[PDB]
Amino acid sequence: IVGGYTCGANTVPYQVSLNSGYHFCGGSLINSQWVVSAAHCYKSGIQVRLGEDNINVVEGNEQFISASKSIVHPSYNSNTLNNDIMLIKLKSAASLNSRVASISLPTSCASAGTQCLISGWGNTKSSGTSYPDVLKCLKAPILSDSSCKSAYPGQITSNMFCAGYLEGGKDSCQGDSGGPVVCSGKLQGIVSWGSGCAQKNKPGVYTKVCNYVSWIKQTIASN
Ligand SMILES: N=C(N)c1cccc(C[C@H](NS(=O)(=O)c2ccc3ccccc3c2)C(=O)N2CCCC[C@@H]2C(=O)O)c1
Ligand SMILES: [Ca+2]
Repeated sequence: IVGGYTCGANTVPYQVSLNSGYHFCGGSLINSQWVVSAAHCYKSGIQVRLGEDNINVVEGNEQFISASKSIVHPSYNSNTLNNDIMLIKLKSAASLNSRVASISLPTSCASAGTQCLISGWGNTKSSGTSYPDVLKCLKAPILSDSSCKSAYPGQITSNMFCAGYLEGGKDSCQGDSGGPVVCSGKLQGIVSWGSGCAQKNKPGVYTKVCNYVSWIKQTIASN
């Protein structure tokens, strides 16, 4: 997260870190046994880490659970990043408490102007590299479809939405991928992609979760 603030230990209880010997992507806990992330984060041998703050130190509120099955969206296109969503099932259910809680799926799509909370352990520099060990947070409004499409000519599909600042300086970044974009207390987006990080006129592009609610519910109910 570029230009954000330190969330504070366990203040984003639904945030998960996907670990494969190291953190490589974020994710959101939607229920005691299912996590939602970005399809471009797909990898085998994923361990889901819940209750995380400092990912390099065992602080006492963690739950390390291996994934038993990963399901990348049937229509995921790696070249365009269209349908960049993936479901991961935990081998065992997580113990939900105040510090580890699931985030609700939206019942409707959030509108432009809505303020959202974006979080992750990704790079904090727009130019250069510095990965934080504690979770970073960023408040950012959903941008209109017009500004989004104008910022990225011919790359925005009906399953993506821009959120951030056209001025730059504040944005998600490499390592935040798969992470949550919560608006109105529901999961509205998933950190997907962007041109660079915190660049002017190049806001972050997120997977529009409301379009996938049926797919999610159906898959969870039969797997
Ligand atoms: N600006 C943002 N809000 C943002 C959000 C998430 C990730 C990134 C970093 C990166 N932005 S980038 O400018 O480095 C970039 C963008 C598109 C690309 C397409 C093909 C190959 C490399 C690409 C690199 C990126 O979009 N991706 C997602 C898809 C794969 C590679 C890389 C990642 O590991 O997360 C930026
Ligand atoms: Ca830890």
